[PDB]
Amino acid sequence: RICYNHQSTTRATTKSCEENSCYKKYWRDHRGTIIERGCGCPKVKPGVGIHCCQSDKCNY
Repeated sequence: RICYNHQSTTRATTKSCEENSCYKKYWRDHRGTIIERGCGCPKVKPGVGIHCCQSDKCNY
């Protein structure tokens, strides 16, 4: 699988992973949202939002 692995406000990077799934984590606190991404589809803890998706470079 090929997937995005840049967080918020960082140069667009991709990695490869073995997983079939890939994800975007997202949360916000101050005057901007912290988005982070990776491969697979793990469960996260409340307040910290998520979405996972099942196709290469979906997780922008």
